[PDB]
Amino acid sequence: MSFQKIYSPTQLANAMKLVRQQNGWTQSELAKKIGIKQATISNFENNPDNTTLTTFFKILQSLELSMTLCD
Amino acid sequence: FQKIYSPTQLANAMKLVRQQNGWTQSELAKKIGIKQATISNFENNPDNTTLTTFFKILQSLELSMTLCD
Amino acid sequence: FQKIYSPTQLANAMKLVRQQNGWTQSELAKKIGIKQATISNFENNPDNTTLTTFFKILQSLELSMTLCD
Amino acid sequence: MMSFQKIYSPTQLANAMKLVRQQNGWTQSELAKKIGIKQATISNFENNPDNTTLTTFFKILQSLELSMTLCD
DNA sequence: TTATCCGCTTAAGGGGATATTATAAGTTTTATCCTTTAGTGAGGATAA
DNA sequence: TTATCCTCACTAAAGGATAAAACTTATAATATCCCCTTAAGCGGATAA
Repeated sequence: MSFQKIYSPTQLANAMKLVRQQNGWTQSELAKKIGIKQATISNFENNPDNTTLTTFFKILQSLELSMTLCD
Repeated sequence: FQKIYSPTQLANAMKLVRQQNGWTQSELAKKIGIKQATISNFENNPDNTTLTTFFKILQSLELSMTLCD
Repeated sequence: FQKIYSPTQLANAMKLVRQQNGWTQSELAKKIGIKQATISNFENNPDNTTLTTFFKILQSLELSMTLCD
Repeated sequence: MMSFQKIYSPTQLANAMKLVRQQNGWTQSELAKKIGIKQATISNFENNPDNTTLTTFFKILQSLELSMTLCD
């Protein structure tokens, strides 16, 4: 499937936006599906540096994926 | 490592590892030049922590975060 | 009943009790399972007697011992 | 908050004193030194009082600065 | 579809450093072990 | 009735020390705290 190492929010957001794109999902439907505003999703994607982890583990849900750490 | 689904557990994993390596909050708060009271609030109240500090902390422990299903 | 401060004063004391109550050392002994002789030493020579026995014959004269300041 | 019931066993009496000893902040060693006996003896008293001798009992009762009486 | 935008309530991060704790030591306070002698205390029992 | 002896298995207590456990400091380490400046995210929602 697809795993690479992410080391930064500007690197990590890239991949997530790619996932949503690929499954052809629109921001408007992830937001009205997890309970956050469309804006939230857009600000996240273009402004990853300062977003709350609740949002980040909340979007993974939307994208139907999870995460693990590794050395 | 197992799978992480919420900020809280995400902080336990990184905590659990910080202890295993016998590292202290102070010796790792200077390796990334960050506030000692930040690594603290992080482990206890990670829910609203910035993703920048998160990654500065992650690389502090010499590991790397990864997406999956 | 005044305060006692020696194994002797403590013995004369309890004996005077056994005496006034028509009891004998040979009978007091039966009821609490101790050698009649043992009671004879308790009164005549209490210094090396044993607290157990001490509270065996005590509870035998159906009495108790409370501390005092 | 300050009063004593009636002691019926050799343990009850033993622990009753171990309590007065501590409530006064006295170590088994200074009491022992006072009355010329070993601390090793004060020790076995609060622990294994069944076989202890009255001599010792009144020796500690005294140093602890107490006395006793008989009850009905 | 999505990057943008005023108002408005709630909070992390960089500063600077301290209440607050969980650990190492550091010793007190107790409990135990050795050897010997001596006296219970239980069996059984008998003077006076 | 009660004080005493005789044999025996058992241990207090005292002399001489010391393991093992309870409380006290050291002292590093994790959580808190005040103040500023700053961005988040929800609301209703609109330009591109």
